[PDB]
Amino acid sequence: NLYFQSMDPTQFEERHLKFLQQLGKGNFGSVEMCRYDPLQDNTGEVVAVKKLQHSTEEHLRDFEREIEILKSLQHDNIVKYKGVCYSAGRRNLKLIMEYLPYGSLRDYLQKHKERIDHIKLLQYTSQICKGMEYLGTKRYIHRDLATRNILVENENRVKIGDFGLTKVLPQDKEYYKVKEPGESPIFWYAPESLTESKFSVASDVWSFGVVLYELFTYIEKSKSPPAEFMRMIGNDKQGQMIVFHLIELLKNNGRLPRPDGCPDEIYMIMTECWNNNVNQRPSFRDLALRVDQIRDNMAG
Ligand SMILES: C1=C/COCc2cc(ccc2OCCN2CCCC2)Nc2nccc(n2)-c2cccc(c2)COC/1
Repeated sequence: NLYFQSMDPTQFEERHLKFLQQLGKGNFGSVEMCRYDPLQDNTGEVVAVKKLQHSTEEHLRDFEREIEILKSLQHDNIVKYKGVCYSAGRRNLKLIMEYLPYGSLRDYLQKHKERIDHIKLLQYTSQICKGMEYLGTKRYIHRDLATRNILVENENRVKIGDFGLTKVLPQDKEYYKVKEPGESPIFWYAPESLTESKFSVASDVWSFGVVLYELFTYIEKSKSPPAEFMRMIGNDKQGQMIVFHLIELLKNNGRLPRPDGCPDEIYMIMTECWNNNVNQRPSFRDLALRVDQIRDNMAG
């Protein structure tokens, strides 16, 4: 009550945060490119700024928790927290991050196939696994691992980018049971997430298997996880019927296909991630090591 939580409201002052570009709007809210130019000389660092789309009390509270999560993370493969801007005369909240120029990995794979080969895909895979190892040391569950939430700094570096659904494990449990679900990315969910709302490191590993599938489909039209699962369940189905059939499909070993051109050994990693037995899924540490050994065993 007495001494309010530490925060630096002078680090990013709204009057010096200059708009450069709207980058995207979505479930995550809205993200812009800005320049922070305190010496009003048309210079300063370029930053990414996350804002809410609908500024309800619940969303602001969720946003505060998301900011605290990101601030607590420092890793080469996690987007870098810089600070907060308390704009509207310190009656609003905006998240300030480093700016990563190539956007989401989902878009990058579609827009920049000219500079992507299997070596790069394996490098991105490795980096995502290492980011996720680090999250696990904090007992954070990402819950939304998907190429749309991974950001691209350059041809050699990706970072896990959005933490809007991330949960902190209870002290005594290895899973978080989400008891207020919003919009759910069901085609990335593990079966126990679909059927019991249970999220864990192992359910992030399931989602990572889907990420790995995404990478090797090169975000080809008709090959996205939603498109493939809908083709398998029946494109005609609507509403809850989709979820019912997805669960039944996954519970009896229905899986996304091997992407065209995907090596069998990479598909084997996917299918090991997609184990209905939670305890039998590999760890992110297992996965980083295996992928880097595959990379390292190539000639050169
Ligand atoms: C990305 C979603 C769409 O790409 C936006 C996008 C994003 C970036 C660069 C280009 C770009 O779209 C360049 C192409 N845009 C498409 C429409 C106009 C520009 N860079 C960036 N850098 C740091 C943090 C975030 N985004 C960030 C942090 C939290 C949440 C998000 C981003 C939103 O989810 C991840």
